[PDB]
Amino acid sequence: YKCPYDFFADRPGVRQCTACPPLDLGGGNLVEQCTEDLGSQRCKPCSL
Amino acid sequence: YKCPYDFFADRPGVRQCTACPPLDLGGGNLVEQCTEDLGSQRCKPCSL
Repeated sequence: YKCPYDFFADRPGVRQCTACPPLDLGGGNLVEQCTEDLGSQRCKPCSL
Repeated sequence: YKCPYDFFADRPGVRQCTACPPLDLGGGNLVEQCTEDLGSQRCKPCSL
């Protein structure tokens, strides 16, 4: 199955997509990360 | 004077600072841009 919208996977043979992790751009700042397309393997900061 | 907190200027001799422009990613979506310090000559996306 394609990974869901906010989930991603990198290793080819995998058993579960992992939720996108909040990117930390410094000290104590966490920006939520969300993928653009449905079946994706990388997380963008989902404010942009 | 230093440029205000969300304004910027790059040319040396300027009579007024210019507001940071929004960043265009596509159709009908604009990411507003802020400035990191007080007197600065470049704007970055205000989310990150």
